[PDB]
Amino acid sequence: PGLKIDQKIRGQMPEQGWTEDDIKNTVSNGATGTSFDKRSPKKTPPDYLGRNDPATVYGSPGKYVVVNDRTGEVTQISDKTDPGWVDDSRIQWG
Repeated sequence: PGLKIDQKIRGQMPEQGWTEDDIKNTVSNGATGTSFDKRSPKKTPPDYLGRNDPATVYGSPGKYVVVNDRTGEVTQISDKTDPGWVDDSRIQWG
């Protein structure tokens, strides 16, 4: 409900195999890990000030969603169509 999807992420969803319902269903499956949202200013829309927050990971390796604990913003959706996808280094699987 407090989930925020910016325009940058909205643009990547259809190309990386995600739908808004897909993101909600994945989050509903429960937290599977943790990490940090260290996005650069250029990647934090209508704000552009960058992020420095802890985050929760949903899904599984290569098929995940990262949500900023403070903002509720989605920091990253992995590319489900890329089998060689490397997980972001900040992700800690539980």
